[PDB]
Amino acid sequence: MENFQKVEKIGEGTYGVVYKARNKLTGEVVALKKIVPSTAIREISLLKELNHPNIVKLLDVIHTENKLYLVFEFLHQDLKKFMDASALTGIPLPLIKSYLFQLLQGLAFCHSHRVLHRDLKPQNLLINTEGAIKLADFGLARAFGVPVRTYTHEVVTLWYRAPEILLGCKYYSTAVDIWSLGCIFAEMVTRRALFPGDSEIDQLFRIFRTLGTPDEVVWPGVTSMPDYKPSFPKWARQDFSKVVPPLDEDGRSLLSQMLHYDPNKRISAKAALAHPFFQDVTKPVPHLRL
Ligand SMILES: Cc1nc(C)c(-c2ccnc(Nc3ccc(C(F)(F)F)cc3)n2)s1
Repeated sequence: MENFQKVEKIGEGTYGVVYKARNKLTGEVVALKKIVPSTAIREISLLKELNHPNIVKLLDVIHTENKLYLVFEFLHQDLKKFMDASALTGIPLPLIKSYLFQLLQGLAFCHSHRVLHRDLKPQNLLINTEGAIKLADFGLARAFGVPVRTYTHEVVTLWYRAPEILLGCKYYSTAVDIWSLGCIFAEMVTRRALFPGDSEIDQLFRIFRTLGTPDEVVWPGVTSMPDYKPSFPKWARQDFSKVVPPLDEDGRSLLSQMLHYDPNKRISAKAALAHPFFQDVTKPVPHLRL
């Protein structure tokens, strides 16, 4: 670990704090994540081989005196920040479509290898000036865990949590990542969080008010779910046209499929790549201020 020279507190994730570091030898710039059971070690170590242009490369893993340091390739900005920096004008559709396409690409890769992110969010998507967007902290949720809180003396964000997780499902699948990406997608379009809940019940109810209270009709087995309460208010489904304006019909169609209540009905990353919405997909360059 004495091989790096901390440069600045780049972040403060749920696993631990993140610093920008300079490998004293190669001089390469990396993102140093200081965070353990051997199980985790095998887990976060298998990730070292999961490489993809849209996945933030996990350079190395340093476990010294029960201190877990994760070294990732460095990117100068996350989407949350770019999104805030594009607040007045918003991100150009072409760029939105390119980012989702690449993210769907990263997801398809991870999912084909049976790896889930489990906690996608704007702060976990990093961009470079090349017009590239990558998934950060991938597979780090299973490798460890994810409580309502943490040591960072901070609050978790459930804004992007799929309903099956909120309803008590313990064996959720890759479909939770698609739900999360759907929320981010809607957020890139509206420049406003889709379901900014402040508690699990508020989170679930904001979803309910927009997509309608799920029942056995649209979600077979939903009432069997652990945290399902026959007493949930019965909300009507609000037309999607009112959810993500002014996204066009192709996008609203893709989004609605990424937000299906039934995980099994929810569109897969691989299948989303063949959606008409990306028929005219390109790769524009963003304008970043570093
Ligand atoms: C949480 C994170 N986990 C990883 C692996 C992260 C990472 C890896 C490489 N680069 C970056 N860059 C970055 C750049 C700017 C910001 C901020 F805070 F200004 F928005 C936040 C993050 N972050 S952030």
